[PDB]
Amino acid sequence: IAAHKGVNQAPVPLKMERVGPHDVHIEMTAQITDIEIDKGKIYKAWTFNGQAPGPLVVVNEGDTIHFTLKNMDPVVPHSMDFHAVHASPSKDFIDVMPNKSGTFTYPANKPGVFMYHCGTKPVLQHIANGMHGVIIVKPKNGYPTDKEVDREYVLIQNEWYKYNDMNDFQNGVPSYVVFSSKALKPGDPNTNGDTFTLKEKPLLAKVGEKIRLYINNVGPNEVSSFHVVGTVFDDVYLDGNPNNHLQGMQTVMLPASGGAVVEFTVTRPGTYPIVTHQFNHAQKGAVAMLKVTET
Amino acid sequence: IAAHKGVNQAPVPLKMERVGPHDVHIEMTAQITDIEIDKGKIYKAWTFNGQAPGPLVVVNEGDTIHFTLKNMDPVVPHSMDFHAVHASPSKDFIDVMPNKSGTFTYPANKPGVFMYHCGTKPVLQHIANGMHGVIIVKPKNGYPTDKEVDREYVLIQNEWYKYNDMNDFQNGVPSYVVFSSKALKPGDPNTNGDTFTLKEKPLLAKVGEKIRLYINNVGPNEVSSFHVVGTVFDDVYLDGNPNNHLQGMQTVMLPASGGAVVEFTVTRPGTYPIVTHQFNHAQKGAVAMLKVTET
Amino acid sequence: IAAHKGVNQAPVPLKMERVGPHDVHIEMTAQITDIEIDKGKIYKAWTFNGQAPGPLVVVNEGDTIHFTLKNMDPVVPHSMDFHAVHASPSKDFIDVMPNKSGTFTYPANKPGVFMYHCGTKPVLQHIANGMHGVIIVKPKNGYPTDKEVDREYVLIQNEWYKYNDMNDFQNGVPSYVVFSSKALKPGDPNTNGDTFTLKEKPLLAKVGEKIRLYINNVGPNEVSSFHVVGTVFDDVYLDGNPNNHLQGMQTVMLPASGGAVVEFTVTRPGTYPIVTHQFNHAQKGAVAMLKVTET
Ligand SMILES: [Cu+2]
Ligand SMILES: [Cu+2]
Ligand SMILES: [Cu+2]
Ligand SMILES: [Cu+2]
Ligand SMILES: [Cu+2]
Ligand SMILES: [Cu+2]
Ligand SMILES: [Cu+2]
Ligand SMILES: [Cu+2]
Ligand SMILES: [Cu+2]
Ligand SMILES: [Cu+2]
Ligand SMILES: [Cu+2]
Ligand SMILES: [Cu+2]
Ligand SMILES: [Cu+2]
Ligand SMILES: [Cu+2]
Ligand SMILES: [Cu+2]
Ligand SMILES: [Cu+2]
Ligand SMILES: [Cu+2]
Ligand SMILES: [Cu+2]
Ligand SMILES: [Cu+2]
Ligand SMILES: [Cu+2]
Ligand SMILES: [Cu+2]
Repeated sequence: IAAHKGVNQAPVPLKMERVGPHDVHIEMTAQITDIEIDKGKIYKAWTFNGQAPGPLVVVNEGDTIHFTLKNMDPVVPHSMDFHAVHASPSKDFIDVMPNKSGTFTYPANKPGVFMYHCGTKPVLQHIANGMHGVIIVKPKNGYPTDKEVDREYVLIQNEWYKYNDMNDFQNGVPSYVVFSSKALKPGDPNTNGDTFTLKEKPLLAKVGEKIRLYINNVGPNEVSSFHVVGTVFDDVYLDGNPNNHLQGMQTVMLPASGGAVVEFTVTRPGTYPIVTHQFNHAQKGAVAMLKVTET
Repeated sequence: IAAHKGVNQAPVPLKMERVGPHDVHIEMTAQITDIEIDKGKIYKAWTFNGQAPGPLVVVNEGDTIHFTLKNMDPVVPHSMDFHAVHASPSKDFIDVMPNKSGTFTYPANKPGVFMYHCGTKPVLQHIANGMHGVIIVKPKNGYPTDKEVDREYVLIQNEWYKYNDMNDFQNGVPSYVVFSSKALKPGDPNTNGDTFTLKEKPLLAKVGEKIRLYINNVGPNEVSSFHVVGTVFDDVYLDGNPNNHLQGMQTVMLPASGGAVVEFTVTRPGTYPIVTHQFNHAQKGAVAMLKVTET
Repeated sequence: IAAHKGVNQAPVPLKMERVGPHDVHIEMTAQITDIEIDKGKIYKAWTFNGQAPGPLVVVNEGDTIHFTLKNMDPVVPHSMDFHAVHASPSKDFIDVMPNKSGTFTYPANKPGVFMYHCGTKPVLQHIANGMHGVIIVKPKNGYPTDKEVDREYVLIQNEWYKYNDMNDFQNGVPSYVVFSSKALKPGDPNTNGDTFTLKEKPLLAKVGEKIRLYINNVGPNEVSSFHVVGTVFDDVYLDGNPNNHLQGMQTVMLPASGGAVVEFTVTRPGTYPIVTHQFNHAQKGAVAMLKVTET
């Protein structure tokens, strides 16, 4: 796209504020930003806020979201679809033109770990170019295992293809498959989908802790066979809904856009890989690390 | 196949009648019929009754099915495998030769949303050429959420490949991935697996309704990441068995041949896309529409 | 690999002995062994004990495993990762050099049907070349349906690619997809992952029996849509954990490394195919047979 040549829009922070007991404002941008997806490989991603996946959003069950999208793309329209919400797609997930803003309002009344993404046709193109993310909706009454959890992180799986190549997006294998982590609390890492960051700078934990991961596989195209090496999931909540409670799973099947909350114990010091167990995808990048120490 | 050149057998209605409190007769054909799978693209499908997927069958839990297949194919044998039934494959799912009929009898004692398909070797060929469908077995005691449902439809996912090309069937990506709808009540649409019909003539609903979809992914080869844009599934019953009850799922993973009953609320007027969230497949056809109006 | 040319190490029996009420010794080899994966097609597999998948391991919930790997490979290091265990990957799943042995100790405190595999980088290579298997951990309190089961077998799904070809492992479709069976009791068959053995020498059962299968899809790369023709699963326990109990499933979705216990009734004499319902994979080998007779 001629109007994207040389464009690299600096990342913009997510803006969010609570405006009532059950109402929250969220302001995001659509922007074109160079991301290093593998060592030496730059992808001029289509993004929310200059991150791919986009920034984490966390709301409470029952919150209405008043969402604004500021489109900084010079030429392509963009939009937003939150899987958390009940909305009219053809009224509420509509396009925002270049250099314009749009505000849409909709309720999040289901707890869980939801995908969000651009909804502009062709949706495959917009998702594959980087316009995906996660929204977490925290359950009003928690999870039954909350009191057991010592530490928590967010992980997101996505794929990358040949740049802006619809034939490859539709017909080709992924070039890379990757994990990212998005911060829940100060000090947590906040990364983009690349093949290396979470190997070189592992997530951290302490021996004996029960870890919770909020996970989502945004695709665009693959399913995920999510596994943590050296442990078994004690508890799994499919899509993050507390009712969908499995126990003692080695591996969690996630559809494309599929989420879960998973909990596991790390019993011994060491480095614990986190993979999709579709090992072609692991080989193409989808291995993160969790470094477990005595402190 | 030389004996299929120029052959286009007009669709024949499904014949079904109840013959006792727990016994039903079903009569289907195997036939060769031209279907427009994408605009301008004709596939000379191998079909049941001139539809691909085939006609919907609905029986009650505990019904014995007395099934007749009339093979109108001039040269290829065909057969029938209902996933609903307990049967001897090597006695009851056997071939019916060209211009012959065969009758087989077997019980449907499990509720759910089951695939049916031709079982003639090579099964991949027969399924990929169009010989798939769904049988619904209604549970004796219903679903716990029945009283909440306002409207219901059947949707089926399938893929199409290069015509009668076993190399492509085994080794290639799908050319198209598609939804169809099959009628449960008079006035419901009844369509074939194509890339366009359910976009141009959306399924219809009213604002505020709870919708039930009976769904099955017949493959042959892909899994499905089933999602309705702008809502969350309130309730999911895997394979349509009332015991396999999930809640608040954004997306339902369906294996090949996998079914479900899913229920969701449409809260606002508008058009709601229905997708597999493996967006390469969505781009290749697998997007249906649900138009929601005030009336 | 020059040092594998002409190498064909005869299979070595698994060695296992109980050494306390809650402690077991297991001794396995890593070895290079020619396996006929399809008629006329030899793969010089990387194996545990000269089988691919490797030998079955069965322990009780709460057993600590004291595992020794004897590496008979002349040049490549190997390792062992049991998905059943809680362990430090970077201390306990480490490499054993050529012509050396290593012993690692770790507890199996979760019931189920777990993958095991070599964990040596690149893990894709080691798994794809044949270094996979299953460990079953029997639940302390059984499954609620135990008293109903008449007969049981183990089945494992794996794929085979072009020989030792990392490009194909990462980017290519499988050449073959296959089932194997591993013995639980004397007289049970014990086979390797090939396209033919379980078709020519079917698993055996009697009319009217309830059959339990312990199943795992080891991949490396594909998910599995597990189905038995002519029946419906009465009960399914995901990953073999008794809590993850589904009923009346036609088809069980297994992620890569995913397991289950499945139970079904064979009501009529005959031969019942067992498939992954991703029929491209079935066509490439993944069809086993269960021959059901009056005796
Ligand atoms: Cu309030
Ligand atoms: Cu507001
Ligand atoms: Cu966009
Ligand atoms: Cu979506
Ligand atoms: Cu792929
Ligand atoms: Cu703790
Ligand atoms: Cu664990
Ligand atoms: Cu009766
Ligand atoms: Cu009759
Ligand atoms: Cu046929
Ligand atoms: Cu089938
Ligand atoms: Cu495909
Ligand atoms: Cu209503
Ligand atoms: Cu909803
Ligand atoms: Cu004891
Ligand atoms: Cu010992
Ligand atoms: Cu190895
Ligand atoms: Cu593993
Ligand atoms: Cu494949
Ligand atoms: Cu019995
Ligand atoms: Cu059955």
